[PDB]
Amino acid sequence: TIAETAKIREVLIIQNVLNCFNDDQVRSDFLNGENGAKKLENTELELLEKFFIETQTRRPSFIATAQKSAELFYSTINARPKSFGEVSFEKLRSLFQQIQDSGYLD
Amino acid sequence: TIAETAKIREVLIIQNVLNCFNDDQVRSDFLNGENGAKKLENTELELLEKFFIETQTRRPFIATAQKSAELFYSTINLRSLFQQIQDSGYLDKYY
Repeated sequence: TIAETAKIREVLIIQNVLNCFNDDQVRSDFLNGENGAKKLENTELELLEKFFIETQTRRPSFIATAQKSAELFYSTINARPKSFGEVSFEKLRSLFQQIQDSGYLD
Repeated sequence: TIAETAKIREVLIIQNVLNCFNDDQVRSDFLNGENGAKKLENTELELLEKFFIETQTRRPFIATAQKSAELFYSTINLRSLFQQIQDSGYLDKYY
């Protein structure tokens, strides 16, 4: 129960982090490394945007989008060595962890 | 891998159903049992409303995330209502 609930919790946290990144001021603080946000490179921001696009589900097939998103979350929260863009899912997981652990969005 | 990915997918499908259900025309169809939607009663309306509220995470955060995750956990292990809506195909025709 604890381990499975923690996996769902990580998915929800990633979803929230990505949703905060839709805000432009948030994006700028990470690009500029200001106001307590850790400096992120263009490449990192682009990774976050790509993951956001590809984890959305959509009614047109819908199940195809949900399955694709579920596989992406699985690979991320299990820190797989498989590539997502130019980094491993392990590296992608660490980016979300660093953002969450920084407390900037709180 | 298969079993864990399926649990994540069920969470994603529930979230989608909820996000569609805040469209006024979708809710109208469900409350009336029109255009392919199964008729919802106040009891199921209340279930969806409270589930939506309790599964939202919000930066004032980890308390809201844990509460949402616990409700998703209890549900995927409410569950019949979401599966019936998904099985109905209504949302696949609506868009």
